[PDB]
Amino acid sequence: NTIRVFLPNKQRTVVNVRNGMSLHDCLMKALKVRGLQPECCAVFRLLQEHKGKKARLDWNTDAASLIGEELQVDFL
Repeated sequence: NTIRVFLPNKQRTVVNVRNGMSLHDCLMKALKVRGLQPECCAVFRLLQEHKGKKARLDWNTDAASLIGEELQVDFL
């Protein structure tokens, strides 16, 4: 039961997001671990069978419910 949040540039990371670990907690962590920032980084959900572009995502979704899929983040 874990979600796969891909770091910026092109990385695949996944951690335990139970209880209600919103994207703000999982991202603010890997975000401070690298010394980045939310004002410059944006969240994106895996392309749910669309044209060819990542889908947007709010900054408060529940990762404990999105587990199984993979979230992505880059510089907006």
